[PDB]
Amino acid sequence: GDDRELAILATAENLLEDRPLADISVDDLAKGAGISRPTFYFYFPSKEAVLLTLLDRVVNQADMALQTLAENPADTDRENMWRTWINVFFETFGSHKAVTRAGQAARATSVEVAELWSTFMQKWIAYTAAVIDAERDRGAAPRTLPAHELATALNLMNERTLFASFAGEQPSVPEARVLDTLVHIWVTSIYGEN
Amino acid sequence: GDDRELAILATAENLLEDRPLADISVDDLAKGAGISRPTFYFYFPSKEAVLLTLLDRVVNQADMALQTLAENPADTDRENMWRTWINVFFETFGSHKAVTRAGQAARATSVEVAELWSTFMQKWIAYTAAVIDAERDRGAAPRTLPAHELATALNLMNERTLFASFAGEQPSVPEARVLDTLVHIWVTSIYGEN
Repeated sequence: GDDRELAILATAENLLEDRPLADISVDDLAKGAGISRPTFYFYFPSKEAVLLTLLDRVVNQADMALQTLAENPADTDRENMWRTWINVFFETFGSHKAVTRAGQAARATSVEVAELWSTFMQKWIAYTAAVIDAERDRGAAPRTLPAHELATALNLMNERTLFASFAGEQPSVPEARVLDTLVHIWVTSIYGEN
Repeated sequence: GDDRELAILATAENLLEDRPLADISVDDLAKGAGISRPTFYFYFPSKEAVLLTLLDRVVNQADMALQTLAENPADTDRENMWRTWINVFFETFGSHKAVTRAGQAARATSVEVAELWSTFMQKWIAYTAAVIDAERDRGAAPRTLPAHELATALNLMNERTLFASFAGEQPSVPEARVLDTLVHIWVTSIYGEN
């Protein structure tokens, strides 16, 4: 069973590179996976449910990598620490642009997609705030904005900026400049006096 | 003619407070405006076209206010200058939350909405970069990131952060804290050494 599910998921990710989910049919997905339409419906209720699963897989991948990072002793310098951290988002989502793009669009129409994304964001925002607090506690960063509010805006910047870059949106930061850009804003706003 | 158009537009904005565009019908819009369905279709081809016009009106309102600001002699202090500037976006879009929310959703499905927003963003990003350049030229700010790339990320942060706040998204910065948050990030990233 898991093999057919995997093939449906691989097909959907391949087709999402070429067109939106609205222009991909259940027949398209079934054909690509080498199954019939009713066999498709045994594994997934809808093509939307397929996207939800793909998004869950990509988000889980980012989460697992961020968890490994958090578990290693911190950084080398503070700037490099944050670069390595933001890089996990850049590489994970940038390696699944089609799913990322589709998932972002789906948040507006799907409560499940919206909740999946919200849970992920809340977790890594809370982590970011805890890190900022610890930096302040050790005298490495000044006590400026409430850490959770600062953490929220910075992560939301990362979300919008990375996703615009991946998609080549007009306007966007070039993908090759996006890491340096975000890192600068993080380091200045976290460690800068104000 | 302009009166009936105005009434259609007022109705659409009122109904968008309560439900998405997908749950508002042409009959809903016609009834609210005191017109028939075919009279509606004389003024607008679709309910989507109604949203496009509403979004155009709100965006133009922000643009006109930003143009007035740009035309006045600059600031008092640098932080206050940026606060007053970002405030135009906060007040203009925050005074039309329903249309803002609907328009953001529509970017994914409408090339016209996507182009309207892109033109606006490109203009005020270019303006922001020009201001950063001038600050550097006068020795008020250090030459760090390329000004246009920095300007792009900061404006994209503002977009995502304001719109999440307006909508009470989880996660979001509280609406009452959003200005202070964005201003801090702008001032530190623009004027901070790095």
